[PDB]
Parts: sequence; C-alpha cells; structure tokens
Amino acid sequence: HHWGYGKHNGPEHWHKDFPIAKGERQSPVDIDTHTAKYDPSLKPLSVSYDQATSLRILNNGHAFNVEFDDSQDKAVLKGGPLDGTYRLIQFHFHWGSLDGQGSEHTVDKKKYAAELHLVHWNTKYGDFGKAVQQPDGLAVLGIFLKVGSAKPGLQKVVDVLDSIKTKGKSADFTNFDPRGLLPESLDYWTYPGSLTTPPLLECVTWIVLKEPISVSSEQVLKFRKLNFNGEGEPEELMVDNWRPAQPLKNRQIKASFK
Ligand SMILES: NS(=O)(=O)c1ccc(C(=O)NCc2ccccc2F)cc1
Ligand SMILES: [Hg+2]
Ligand SMILES: [Zn+2]
Repeated sequence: HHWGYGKHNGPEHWHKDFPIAKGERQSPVDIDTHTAKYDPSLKPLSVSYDQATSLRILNNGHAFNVEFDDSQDKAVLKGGPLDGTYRLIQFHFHWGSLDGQGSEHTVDKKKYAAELHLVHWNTKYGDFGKAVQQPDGLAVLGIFLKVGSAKPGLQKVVDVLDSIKTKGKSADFTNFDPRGLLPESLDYWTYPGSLTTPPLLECVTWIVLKEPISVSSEQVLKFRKLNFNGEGEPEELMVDNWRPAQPLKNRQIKASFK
C-alpha cells in the first residue's frame, strides 16, 4: 500500500510505484573519504539563519518536520557549490532503533545514530513545487548525529514530541533558532543526488557536513517514542526511517577540505 519503512513497503519496494528509485543520481550514498576529490574552487558555505521564522512541527507518518516561513529571504543558504539563493523550508531527521544506525549517508561505511536534513529550494524558481521540477531545484544540508553529550539547541525539539506522537498531529513551534543545530566547522562533501524518500526526485545538491554534532542518549531515545501510525491505530514505533545507501554510479563526491 502507501510507502513506508517496513518489511512490505520498505525501500526495496519503492521502485514499483516510483521507477526513479533505480535512477542515476539517487541518494543517499556512502562517502569514501579517500576517493572524494578535494576541490579548492568550492567557496565556503554561507548560512544566514539569523532571521529564521519557524511555524510548526508535525508528524507526517515518516518523520517529524519543523516548518519555516519561506515567503521571504529570512533564512538562506548560499556559497559552497550553489548558484543563487536557497530558502530554508523545513528540517527533519532520520534515526535508528539502535545507536549504531540511523543515518542515511555513511562515511567509509560508518553509520551514525541519526541524520539531520535542512531542506532549501532555489529562489529562482518562485516556489517549492516548481523547484522540484529542476536538476538544481533543492539543496539539503546534511548533519550527522553521534550519541554522546547533550545538544542544548535540540532540547526544545525533544520537549514538544509528546504533542505530535502520532501521524497527522502538529503543534505550533515558533521562535526556534536552527543555528543551535550546527557543528562548529562548516567543512563539507558535496554531490548531485535526490530526495531520499518518495517521490525520489533527482533535484538535489547534497551538502554533507564533515563534523557531526553530538546528542545525549536520552535525546535520541525520545525520537524513538514517536509513532508511524495515527491515533487509534495499532502502535508502530517510528524508528529506522532511513534509506540504505544507493550506488554512486557516474558521480564524483567533492570535498571542500584537504
Ligand atoms: N530526506 S530528504 O531528501 O531531505 C527530503 C526532503 C524533502 C522532502 C519533501 O519535501 N517531500 C514532499 C514532497 C516532495 C516533492 C513533491 C511533492 C511532495 F509532497 C522529502 C525528502
Ligand atoms: Hg528534479
Ligand atoms: Zn531527509
């Protein structure tokens, strides 16, 4: 039936309703640090989240999204491998049932506990919907989460999860500052790819940060208490909502550092 992460509608079944799953530039991929090409012509990233306006947080049955007002250039991403300005529209995570898995991208086959995706769309396209019809329509900033010490900036998110336990639930979420989620270094790897969930459109320029942020065990534990199911239905814990690494094919992962 509708796609999911279970035995019968998981990633290995997606190709049936979304043929693009077997495309040439699918994500995520495994980043082989030794094969990545250091490209000095890559500019430094420019993240301007000082005027970010968060609106709400919702459980959409696959993960939880924190949405932002993208009607104006409040929070933007520029620099790096990007041309033009990209607006932040939402951010979400992918996580596992155990600390040893959860991320979508892997580094030298190493899986992290979770992965943060900050989704942006190219302003040149007018709206998100048009942007997804273009090879350079989106830019996703990926950040790995390793279990260790608590991340203060993530706590506001952790505290509201109870209100959005089940599919379709949403809660007002204003004044959240996304800058509290960034590692201290902005070094990154970049490659052309796609959305990691259906429709799996190959409209994304992936920018994966080298330095992971650390979060406490108790923080990720709360992610695991979310439900895939809607209220009243049988309980299916929201865990392992990650897609396995896809073949790199004829693409090159570039690094902004040596
Ligand atoms: N995990 S990830 O690659 O960062 C990712 C980012 C955004 C979306 C999204 O906006 N989906 C809804 C959607 C997308 C395109 C067309 C119609 C939709 F409803 C999905 C996955
Ligand atoms: Hg596209
Ligand atoms: Zn994602």
